Amino acid sequence: LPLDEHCERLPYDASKWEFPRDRLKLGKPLGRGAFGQVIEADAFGIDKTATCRTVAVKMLKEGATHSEHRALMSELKILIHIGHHLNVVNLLGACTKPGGPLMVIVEFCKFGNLSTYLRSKRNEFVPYKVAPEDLYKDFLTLEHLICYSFQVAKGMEFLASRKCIHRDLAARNILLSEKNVVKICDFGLARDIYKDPDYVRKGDARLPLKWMAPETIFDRVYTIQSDVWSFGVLLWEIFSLGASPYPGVKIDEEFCRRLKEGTRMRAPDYTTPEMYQTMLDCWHGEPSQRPTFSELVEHLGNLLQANA
Ligand SMILES: COc1cc(Oc2ncnc3cc(OC)c(OC)cc23)ccc1CC(=O)Nc1cnn(C(C)C)c1
Repeated sequence: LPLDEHCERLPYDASKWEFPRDRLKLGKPLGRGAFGQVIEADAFGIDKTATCRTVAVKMLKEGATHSEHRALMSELKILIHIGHHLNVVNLLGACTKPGGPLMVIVEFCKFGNLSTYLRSKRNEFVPYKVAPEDLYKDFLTLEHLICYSFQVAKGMEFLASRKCIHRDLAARNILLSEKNVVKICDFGLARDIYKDPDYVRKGDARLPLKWMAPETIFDRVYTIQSDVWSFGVLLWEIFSLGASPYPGVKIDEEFCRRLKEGTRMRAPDYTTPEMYQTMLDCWHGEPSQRPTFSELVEHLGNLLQANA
């Protein structure tokens, strides 16, 4: 019973969210996308009185039509409804007044998307830091990876509590901020899905096939439990340190049939046995038999305390 299916009836409280365009200094593009783009900006006093703050701004670009403008307004309304959590990109304000573009402003996440980050830090990884050598080196450890996994499950549990589902959960839609904080986001229109190899043609649409549950590919069913399936794929990207899923597999009709029958990915190179078992559990063929995000939160939190 998803709330994000009927956004047009959600409210936009201008008196709280509206940010004056003259207090926003636009900077360099962080994207670009197809019909949308994300831009780095400096917002004056958006969340603390008279304080400059770097922010990320989503807006449309040349090629967008009034239908993308309606879609970005629905996105702003769903961000307001969802609200704030440490592990979700938090909405700071918006510019919706006539005479300028619609702009959605969110907190800036310094290190960008998790997929690119883990791939760039693949060489700087040690399962456990051993004293004294590694003590002053900023290496990625098994603890960090379990911690990112835990934070994404916490953010997903929060989203599910708001009666929302993601539909495109993947490491490319996770951002990394300071103090090892990860935030779920959705680039949407600001990602060029027509240039991106993670999106495969399926009818008239470009879909993230490698992250979709069998009931999504075959029956077009999207639920919180299909997001659990994508979470399992996200765990594989994390413990492969940013590798692309199903390596060497041609993403065609045969791949979908093999998946539907119970064929799964082998363990990634940096996983622990229990993290691989968590992946298999997220990839149960029956959606009801997959763990919930609340169960994943408890399990990953226990694993984090056991890894210490
Ligand atoms: C302005 O809005 C966005 C900005 C984004 O990009 C970035 N945001 C922050 N910092 C960044 C730093 C970067 O490099 C340093 C960056 O390099 C490419 C992109 C950055 C990504 C997505 C959105 C909109 C969005 O998440 N909408 C949405 C709808 N539903 N939900 C639910 C909660 C899942 C989320």
